[PDB]
Amino acid sequence: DFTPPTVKILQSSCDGGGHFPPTIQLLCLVSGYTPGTIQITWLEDGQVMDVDLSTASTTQEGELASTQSELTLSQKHWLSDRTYTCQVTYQGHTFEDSTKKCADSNPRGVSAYLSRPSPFDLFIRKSPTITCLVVDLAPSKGTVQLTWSRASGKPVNHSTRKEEKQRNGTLTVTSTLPVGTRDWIEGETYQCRVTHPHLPRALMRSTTKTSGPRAAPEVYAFATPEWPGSRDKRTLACLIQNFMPEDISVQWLHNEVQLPDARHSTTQPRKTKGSGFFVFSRLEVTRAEWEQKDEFICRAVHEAASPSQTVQRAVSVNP
Amino acid sequence: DFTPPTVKILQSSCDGGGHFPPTIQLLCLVSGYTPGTIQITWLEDGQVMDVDLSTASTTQEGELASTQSELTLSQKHWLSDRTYTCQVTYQGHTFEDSTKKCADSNPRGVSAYLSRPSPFDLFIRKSPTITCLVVDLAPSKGTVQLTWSRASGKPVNHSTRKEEKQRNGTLTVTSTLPVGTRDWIEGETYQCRVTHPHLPRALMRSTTKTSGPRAAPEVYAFATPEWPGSRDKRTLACLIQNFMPEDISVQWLHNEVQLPDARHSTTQPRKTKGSGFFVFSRLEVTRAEWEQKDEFICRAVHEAASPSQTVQRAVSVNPG
Ligand SMILES: *[C@@H]1O[C@H](CO)[C@@H](O[C@@H]2O[C@H](CO)[C@@H](O[C@@H]3O[C@H](CO[C@H]4O[C@H](CO[C@@H]5O[C@H](CO)[C@@H](O)[C@H](O)[C@@H]5O)[C@@H](O)[C@H](O[C@H]5O[C@H](CO)[C@@H](O)[C@H](O)[C@@H]5O)[C@@H]4O)[C@@H](O)[C@H](O[C@H]4O[C@H](CO)[C@@H](O)[C@H](O)[C@@H]4O)[C@@H]3O)[C@H](O)[C@H]2NC(C)=O)[C@H](O)[C@H]1NC(C)=O
Ligand SMILES: *[C@@H]1O[C@H](CO)[C@@H](O[C@@H]2O[C@H](CO)[C@@H](O[C@@H]3O[C@H](CO[C@H]4O[C@H](CO[C@H]5O[C@H](CO)[C@@H](O)[C@H](O)[C@@H]5O)[C@@H](O)[C@H](O[C@H]5O[C@H](CO)[C@@H](O)[C@H](O)[C@@H]5O)[C@@H]4O)[C@@H](O)[C@H](O[C@H]4O[C@H](CO)[C@@H](O)[C@H](O)[C@@H]4O)[C@@H]3O)[C@H](O)[C@H]2NC(C)=O)[C@H](O)[C@H]1NC(C)=O
Repeated sequence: DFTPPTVKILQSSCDGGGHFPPTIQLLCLVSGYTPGTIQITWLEDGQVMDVDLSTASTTQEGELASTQSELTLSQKHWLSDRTYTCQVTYQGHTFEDSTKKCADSNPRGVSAYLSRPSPFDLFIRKSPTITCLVVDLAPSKGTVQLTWSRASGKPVNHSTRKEEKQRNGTLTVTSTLPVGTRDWIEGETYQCRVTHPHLPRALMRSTTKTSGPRAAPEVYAFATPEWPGSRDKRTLACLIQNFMPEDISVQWLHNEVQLPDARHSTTQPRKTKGSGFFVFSRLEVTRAEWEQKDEFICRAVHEAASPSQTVQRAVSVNP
Repeated sequence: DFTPPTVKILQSSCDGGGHFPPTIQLLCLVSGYTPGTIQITWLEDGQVMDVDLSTASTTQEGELASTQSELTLSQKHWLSDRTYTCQVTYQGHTFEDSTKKCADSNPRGVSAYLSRPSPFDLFIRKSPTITCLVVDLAPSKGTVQLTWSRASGKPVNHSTRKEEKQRNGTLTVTSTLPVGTRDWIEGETYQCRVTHPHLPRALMRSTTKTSGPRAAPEVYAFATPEWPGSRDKRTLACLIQNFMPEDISVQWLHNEVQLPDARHSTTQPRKTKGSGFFVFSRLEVTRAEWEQKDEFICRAVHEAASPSQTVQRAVSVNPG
């Protein structure tokens, strides 16, 4: 029934063109907590700021109370990389949160990408995985460090790096940390921190399960009519659509045996003209295969599908 | 008196280290708006986003109303620099506010791209042009000199130029040049050359008819079945494959109208299995549309298609 105070900071957003506002407001929120003596103080690089600079108010609703504090900063100050801490003292105890201008996302043309677990792995193979790919940089001296960490601080299995210099003259490091199935589904957060000796500071990407509403995919499989010239081959295509989140896995099975991934392609999830995503899968098939057993199954693994997180539709070439 | 609403968008703050949260929450605050119904709407790049990913809250306590709507995004999504908008509707005209990832400290440099005649312009309109686009230009001081030329040395037509200031303060200069069909078709190579005092050495991009083998595209138009979940709209799909080279234009024709590009979602050419390239197109049609004329044709334009660089298939949502 007791609800400790929780601290979080919101900030003025950027221009529709990513431009900073003349002034930056930092709104500190201490939402839904068991009413009690509370105080909110702001720190700029570890020091207490003038009371005249932040306006604080608290209100209650029912069994819990909520309070907020707004601080205005000169754009010049916000851009100087000074750190600002919202310090809350609830019932004599201290709760804190900090922020500073967001660092460059693409330092020196460089890019970083951390991805979530594919649905097949998470549900079918039951061996979840997250891959951290860092690209768009040039070879220097010192090596590149990719460490994995969990928000919960809880340990993390042993990852695996594997860079591979590219043609355009850049390097591409890629590590793949394995995650705890349960761990991931519970909403854990896995961050991928990378310190490049050539690059200024540390670049960091964080990943966790989607939160939005779920919606199972609709699966429709079609077989191309015979096309003049190519009589022993046929193409299968299935549209899997109107599903959420966008994360999905597509597999094809023939003769109760699932075929190898290289046997077909699948587009990237793209939104529908309404709610949800759609994907197209294509399987080039052969006469030997359909005269074998004339049924091919387009299977989709999505977290919203039930009972076993999968939905499928079979198709046959002949009528 | 009657107090006019005001939209403001706050966002998740970064780490104490300047790192982003595993997910970014955007909070839209339309405050002061005098009590009364109101419709908040989010837009991801102009596209209206289904309200299945939002939440309206309101407390017109004391007097004037104040409602807020929050939208959440994954780090990736946010990092893709997609621009988000929050639309309020009150007394007719809608009010709004937009936001995007803040521009990194050091802004990039100029990059030039040279497109190629689209199969459509080349074979349907028979009026092909190649475009030269210079992006991320530092305006104010100086101006970019973009000049065309042919490898044959022959004369080039007059091109038209366009200069557009982007919301991120960068500049875009678009020179688009009419080219001869016979000339393009026969291998003429065109070069675009960019210059500017705030530019080290001159830039140069060239373009010429794609080389290699040719293969005519195959076209298949399908229709998803009618079911209780989609009864006043239907999803059409089309698969165009095994064509070479990659260049191809895809449209959906209906009732003698060439639907807007925006109407459909068409993928970019991927290698089949060496057999050539393939593309997938998906179009959502409405009852009104098929009741006007129950026939939608998927057309692909490709140089290798006989006899008029065109191949097409029609599909119907209803038993004729
Ligand atoms: C400030 O804000 C600026 C925007 O407001 C932003 O500028 C953007 O910069 C980037 C790079 O810096 C630019 O990206 C490049 O865009 C090129 C042009 O794309 C468009 O034209 C293409 C060519 O024209 C077609 O030609 C074919 C035949 O060849 C015809 O069939 C067709 O009809 C056209 O004539 C075209 O292919 C593109 O099509 C896309 O859009 C249509 C829309 O419906 C869609 O249907 C298609 O499926 C497709 O998505 C465009 O119309 C492009 O050629 C470049 O491609 C290179 O780079 C990309 C990287 O994404 C890579 O994938 C490619 O393989 C290739 O190497 C590239 O995408 C962008 O155009 C600029 N936007 C502008 C000027 O409006 C600034 O960057 C920003 N500043 C910052 C960083 O803060
Ligand atoms: C110089 O050359 C290098 C050569 O590598 C080149 O590097 C590429 O750089 C681009 C960016 O410019 C990279 O593209 C980005 O890739 C991001 C991640 O994509 C990869 O991972 C996807 C997920 O699978 C991974 O993770 C799971 C989970 O752990 C794991 O199970 C998997 O094993 C795997 O590790 C994967 O889907 C994706 O594969 C693509 O291609 C296949 C082709 O078969 C296709 O089927 C897939 O659907 C997919 O398209 C890939 O392996 C990605 O998140 C990121 O997203 C942004 O860009 C896209 C553009 O399409 C936007 O749509 C989106 O909104 C985001 O903004 C982006 O796609 C690319 O991956 C690098 N290449 C490498 C090494 O993979 C440099 O660009 C060159 N430099 C110069 C000169 O410019």
